[PDB]
Amino acid sequence: TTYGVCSKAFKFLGTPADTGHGTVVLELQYTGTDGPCKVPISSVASLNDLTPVGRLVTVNPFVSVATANAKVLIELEPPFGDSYIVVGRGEQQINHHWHKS
Repeated sequence: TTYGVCSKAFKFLGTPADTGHGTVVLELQYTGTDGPCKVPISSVASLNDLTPVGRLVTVNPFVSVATANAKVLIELEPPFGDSYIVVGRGEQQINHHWHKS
């Protein structure tokens, strides 16, 4: 079964990979152990507005294990221009800027 959302922070591993299409692959490590849980990630315009503006290719992100420092790969399609890839929330939410040419 799958609980709710992952209550712990994730770390950015490597740099967001550009697929060539118009997406990016994220190499995420989870510091948590509460998983299975859902990854609170979304492609938003800016840090000030969490209103989703991009879309996931690997929809409904999952951290399927209950051991720490696991690892997840999640493909994402940001919006053209300047966007912020957000993972987590609160003093936990990590942040990464991206630019689509």
